[PDB]
Amino acid sequence: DKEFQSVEEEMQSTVREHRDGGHAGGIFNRYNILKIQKVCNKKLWERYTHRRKEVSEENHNHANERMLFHGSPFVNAIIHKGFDERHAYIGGMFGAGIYFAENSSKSNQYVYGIGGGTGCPVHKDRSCYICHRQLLFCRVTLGKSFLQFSAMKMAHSPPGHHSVTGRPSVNGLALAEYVIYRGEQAYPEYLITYQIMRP
Ligand SMILES: O=C(Nc1cccc2cccnc12)c1ccc(N2C(=O)[C@@H]3[C@@H]4CC[C@@H](C4)[C@@H]3C2=O)cc1
Ligand SMILES: NC(=O)c1cccc(N)c1
Ligand SMILES: [Zn+2]
Repeated sequence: DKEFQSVEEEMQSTVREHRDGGHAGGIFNRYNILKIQKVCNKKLWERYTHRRKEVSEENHNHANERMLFHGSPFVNAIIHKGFDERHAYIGGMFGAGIYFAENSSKSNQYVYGIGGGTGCPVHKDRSCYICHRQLLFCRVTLGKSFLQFSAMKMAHSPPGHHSVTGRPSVNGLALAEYVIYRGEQAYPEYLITYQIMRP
């Protein structure tokens, strides 16, 4: 209702002009949101709130919770089994983590894989406007977030930290990206079924 409209507003307002020229996610300025489904998985929520509490206690009664986008070819697995760092790619910009973004267009670059992979399954198009894509709008506990400006391949959060904020840099990092090294620090709150729209 008002809950889904703010999700739809956040999905549209956070689109950016990508330094890849739309190569990975596609050519678009806006989406066509088809459905917003609220994921209600109590076992995943219990895991999330438990870790959230531990984190708050190690960061001045502050979880540093953010509402962030996640784009991955594994969204249906995530909605059932939750985020899992055991599946995290080791050679990512910030290492073996679960990457999230404030800009839905960044998460959109990863729905079919790193640099959009091949593209959509049935047409093999990264800029496909026909096939329906899926993004997750997640509750993310960042806790004590470590600000890293360059590439740093780490396996776990830096000592005393609960995440990594990959802040924007000239040579080279276009937009912010939030990385957790523990799956229990994010809850797949909303499942956005959408299509990127041709300008
Ligand atoms: O929890 C995740 N997967 C799964 C969760 C439950 C079950 C699963 C079963 C099978 C496979 N996966 C599963 C998950 C972890 C890490 C990443 N991940 C990456 O592999 C890299 C590239 C892709 C997005 C950006 C760049 C980054 C990232 O966030 C995506 C998803
Ligand atoms: N997979 C994603 O949604 C994502 C978010 C931020 C940064 C990166 N690299 C990926
Ligand atoms: Zn397609």
